[PDB]
Amino acid sequence: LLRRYLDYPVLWKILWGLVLGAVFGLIAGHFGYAGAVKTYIKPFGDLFVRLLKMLVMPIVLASLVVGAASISPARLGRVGVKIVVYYLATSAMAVFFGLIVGRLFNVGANVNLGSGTGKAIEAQPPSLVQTLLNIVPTNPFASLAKGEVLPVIFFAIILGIAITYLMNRNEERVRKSAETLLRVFDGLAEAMYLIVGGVMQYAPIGVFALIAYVMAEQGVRVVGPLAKVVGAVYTGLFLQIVITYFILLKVFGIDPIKFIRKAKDAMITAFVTRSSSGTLPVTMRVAEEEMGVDKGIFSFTLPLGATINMDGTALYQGVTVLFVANAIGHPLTLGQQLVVVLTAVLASIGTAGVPGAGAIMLAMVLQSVGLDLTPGSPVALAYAMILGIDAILDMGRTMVNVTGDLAGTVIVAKTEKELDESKWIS
Amino acid sequence: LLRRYLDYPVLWKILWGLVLGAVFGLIAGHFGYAGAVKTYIKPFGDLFVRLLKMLVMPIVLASLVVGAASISPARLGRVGVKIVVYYLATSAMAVFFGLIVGRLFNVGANVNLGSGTGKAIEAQPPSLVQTLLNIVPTNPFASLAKGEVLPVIFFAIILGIAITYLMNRNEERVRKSAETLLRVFDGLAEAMYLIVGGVMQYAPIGVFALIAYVMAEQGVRVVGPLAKVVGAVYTGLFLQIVITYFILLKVFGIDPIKFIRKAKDAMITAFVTRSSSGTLPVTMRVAEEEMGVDKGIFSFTLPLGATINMDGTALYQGVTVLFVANAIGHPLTLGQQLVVVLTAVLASIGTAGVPGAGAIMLAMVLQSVGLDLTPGSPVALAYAMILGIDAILDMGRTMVNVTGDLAGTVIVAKTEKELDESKWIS
Amino acid sequence: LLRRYLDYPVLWKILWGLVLGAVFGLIAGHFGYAGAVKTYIKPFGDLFVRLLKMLVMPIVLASLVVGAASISPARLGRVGVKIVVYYLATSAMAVFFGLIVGRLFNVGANVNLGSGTGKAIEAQPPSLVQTLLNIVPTNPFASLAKGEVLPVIFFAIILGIAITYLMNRNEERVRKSAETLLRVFDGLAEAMYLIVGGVMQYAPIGVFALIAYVMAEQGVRVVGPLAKVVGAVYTGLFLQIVITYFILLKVFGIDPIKFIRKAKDAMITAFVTRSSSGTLPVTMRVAEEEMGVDKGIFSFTLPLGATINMDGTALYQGVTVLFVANAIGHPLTLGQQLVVVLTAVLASIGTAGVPGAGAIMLAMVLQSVGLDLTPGSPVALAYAMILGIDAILDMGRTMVNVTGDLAGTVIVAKTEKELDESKWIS
Ligand SMILES: N[C@@H](CC(=O)O)C(=O)O
Ligand SMILES: N[C@@H](CC(=O)O)C(=O)O
Ligand SMILES: N[C@@H](CC(=O)O)C(=O)O
Repeated sequence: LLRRYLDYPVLWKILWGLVLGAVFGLIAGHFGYAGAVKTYIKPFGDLFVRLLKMLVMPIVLASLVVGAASISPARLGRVGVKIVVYYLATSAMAVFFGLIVGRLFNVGANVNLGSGTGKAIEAQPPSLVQTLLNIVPTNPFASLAKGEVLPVIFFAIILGIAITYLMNRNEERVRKSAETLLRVFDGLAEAMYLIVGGVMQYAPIGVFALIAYVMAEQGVRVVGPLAKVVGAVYTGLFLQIVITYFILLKVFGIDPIKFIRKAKDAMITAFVTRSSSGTLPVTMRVAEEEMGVDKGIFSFTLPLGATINMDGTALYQGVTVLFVANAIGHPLTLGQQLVVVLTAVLASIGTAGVPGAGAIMLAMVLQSVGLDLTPGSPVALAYAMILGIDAILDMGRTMVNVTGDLAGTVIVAKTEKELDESKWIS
Repeated sequence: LLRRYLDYPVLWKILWGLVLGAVFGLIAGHFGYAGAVKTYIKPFGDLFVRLLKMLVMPIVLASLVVGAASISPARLGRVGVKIVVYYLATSAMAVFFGLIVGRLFNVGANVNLGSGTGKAIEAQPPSLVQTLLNIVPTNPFASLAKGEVLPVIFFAIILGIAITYLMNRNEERVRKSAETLLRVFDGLAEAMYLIVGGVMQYAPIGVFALIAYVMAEQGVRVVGPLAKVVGAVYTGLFLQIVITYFILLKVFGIDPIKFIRKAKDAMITAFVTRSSSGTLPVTMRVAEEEMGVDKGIFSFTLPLGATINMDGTALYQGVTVLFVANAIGHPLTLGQQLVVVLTAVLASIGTAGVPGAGAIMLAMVLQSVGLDLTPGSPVALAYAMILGIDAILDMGRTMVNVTGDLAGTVIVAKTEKELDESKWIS
Repeated sequence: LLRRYLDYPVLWKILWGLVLGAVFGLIAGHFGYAGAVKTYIKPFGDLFVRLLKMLVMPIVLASLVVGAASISPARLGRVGVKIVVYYLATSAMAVFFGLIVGRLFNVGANVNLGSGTGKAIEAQPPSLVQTLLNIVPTNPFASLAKGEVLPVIFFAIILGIAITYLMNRNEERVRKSAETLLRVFDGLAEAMYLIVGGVMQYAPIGVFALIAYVMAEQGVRVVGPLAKVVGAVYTGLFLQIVITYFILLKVFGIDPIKFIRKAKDAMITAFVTRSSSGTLPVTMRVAEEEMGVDKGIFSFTLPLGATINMDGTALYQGVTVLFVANAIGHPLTLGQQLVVVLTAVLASIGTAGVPGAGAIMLAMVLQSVGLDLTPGSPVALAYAMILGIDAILDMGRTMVNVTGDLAGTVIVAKTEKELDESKWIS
């Protein structure tokens, strides 16, 4: 029905598309025409993923500039520290919980890939200082072109601070220019939120392609030892939520039951669309209208958290590294655990908020702890067997990412007295 | 003389330079000093081409944004469909006319390059779905840097739609920011039109370099079987015009004689400067002041048409592919004809409006239908033989491109009743 | 202490850090802690260098636009000619002075690298016309991303001219758009000046880390034949200043003593921070508040001069080429001198204003005059010992670059009557 497709609620409609995609993938696996749906329908999902990749650099740049320029630098610094310490602490806690649930379920135990006794002693080159110096961009236009996210974030936040210093100057010729630049970037961020609204109204037909192709191709590829991985990552994410976010929220004052009951309208959308930087309008309109946090707190943290605060992806990498280490016969140790918790943070933070980017950055952590990536080694086979259920793991780790984003912004607000205390009373 | 060069009319001057360049190239070929003019004068033409390549990406981005944001989304959609269907239909018709004139003039009859009976069976991998999914940019700043055009066009048109949806919003801090971003891109597009006016003022001394070097270097290279090529491409372009544009215009109501009579002041400039995206000010100032269409049409269609709607380049590729195939001993068939008509459209649409870009993109269509591109095969020899008179073919296909752009915008206006009917009556 | 560090004067602090860096580098070389300071402290200097590279493309683009858009093209043309002629003349004079001081000190005479009698005859391929046609960018966004400066300069200056032509228009729809674009770029350039002024608050610890690492690593590497090079480059720079800038300034009317006295507050900062494009706020404020030149000059000539006018770097290259030629047995002659003076100008102009870039662009002048750059030739050893002491030469050539910039803008003002004749009396 023309014009009626758009009229269904983008939340329920996209969930309806996701719950139909599984049925259609199963009926295709019954027909056994996986090639037909890989050639016909899969391009829809790939176009949707390209659409959601188009809106990761401009949004992060413009929105970070606007957020960091709409705050007084004192309040901006306070919120920045109180949000960055939280992001790093919860990222490390998520990686540790991932390692815990890995040791508990013993993922990848009887795959028998059997890597030879060759190059195995080199295990810990953590290049901390270099991957931290790579934050400041050498040339911001380059770091925008090539696609690096964290350098663009740093440059945007320093430009925002510069602008918020400029609008207090004395020359009326230099105030009305910073004002105009800030209004330019604000118009850009708002146009990008409208574009994401459009892409999200399109997203049901894209999810019905992505998940249907994933099913029809892996309709029988979820029976082997990958069952333990997919039942370990979800248990790790649930434990992450109910043991970290609950503790934090309940300690700081907000009731976590209400937190989930209010955030579900964005948790579900992030779950279905499996993309952090593609659900910023929904999470911001559920932080403002429902969670009740003023513009100063949720116009900077949530634009930031949706690109660096990645707890789900961090736990996914933490369990997957241990899986691939257990598959070829090298279980990690205490030192390897304390180096992988250090490198998974810096490998998930630098990840863009686009689908399928949690497996790409898995290279920068497999190459980190000893392992190689050449297609000749069995680690290539394990990497492919992970990239298989990449989709079913992303569709949960993105939800946990967005939930952690909302928990962090709500906690930073509760530590700034700017909450909408009326909502949490009834 | 000082300050007199500029005051001379840019239309007559750009033709005076082209009519002097032929004579000077011929006298140089007489003197046999083609090396002297290739080392001394050619840098002028190369500077001119570099300028006209500088003025292709900013213009397309800014002007597409402004055109797509200065129109209501309903009228924008109507005109967009009515212009895209036209562009595709006329591109396919131009490619078919090129194939016809090729099959009747028998281009590439006896060159005797003699390709072996080797790799020839792989002849039709048309990657339609992938080259159509390559429209949505993965990272628009990247697609701006690397030089891709069609992704920038898509991103600019979606940003224009977002902006024209913003200026109707109620939050006053958003309307006044969308207005500021739109005026930024409008100032950019207008500065670019002024820069193109300056480049056109410079263009006579650049044409007297380009065409003079081409003459002095190919003063005798227009005698062999390339005579049939240059006499088939011009006949194909003339047939294209007088059989497609005449039919369309006379059916829709406008008299085509008057169309050419009013458009010649841009047809000639396109013919000489051999660059679509370098004559946008001239074609827009001949569509507004003379053709008589309001901004809603010549501010979007002509900025779009002069970058994707390329009938001359499409016909040139359609005849050149058949030439190359007939030269080494493999004349195309009905299926190869129906695959080359499909791939020439997508190989000319993605071409930038800069000189000498109709031979560059000839790779994406020679590599498409069977042929290879390695310098070891005779296909490299045929490719160089074409790139020889590439200039004399471009100087016509650009004119046909711009004429088709004007015909299309006039027709889309004639369906929208936006014509200035006063110019027609007399 | 806390916040007292910032309030400490930036010039005296940036000098005190550099004076303490030598002492700490020497006390480290005493303990033999070169590795410790290379692993711990050096990242601070590398972060400072990356910060000063972040602010070289946006500053040059925005500031060149706002400089060449606030000047009427009538005055802008005169100023541009009078400034580019000066820049090229003093660049060639600096290269000649470098060659003179080289021939009188005989740098690199007893290193005994001893390059064999192999490839030596190819010595003068000066590609003047091509490296001059490389000024106009092929795609300005590409020239911004990849990092080429001069194309960005040309594009920014032509956009500035287009904007200052648009502002004098009739349609109120385009005048406002041009003014808004101009104020956007003005806000951007001013935000960048604020960002730089922030970096210079952090610059003392960075220029302490840099010089401390350089000391502790080359604390004994300044005893060999590199002493003659480090004592020839400084004598060349002093000769440059006192024999070109003094004579020009005294000819045109200003007293050079007063010029040095009023410019030392930026000469010292450039000497320390060893970066031209990183001291634009200081040099512009000392040209305005102390030198006394209106926004017609010090807003365009200085943003250009501090990016293209590099006399110190040119003399550094002119002496280093002769050094590496005398080292491996190939002393230059009159023709080699008159080609190296031609190519060092175009190798210094294309050098970005970031630390350690003269050493990089030294490749584009060694490859020009005969020499190669493969790691197999002895040039991989000679070139290595020059780059070894890059700091103690760059920290002087940057000072001379900025001093020449100030001399040039002051002379262009004194030839335009805009000079503040009040400061030069007492
Ligand atoms: N879904 C992840 C990205 C990915 O794993 O592809 C995110 O939150 O950005
Ligand atoms: N002149 C063609 C391009 C080319 O063939 O170089 C155009 O219309 O854009
Ligand atoms: N010192 C030079 C740059 C360099 O050679 O590193 C300048 O002032 O721009």
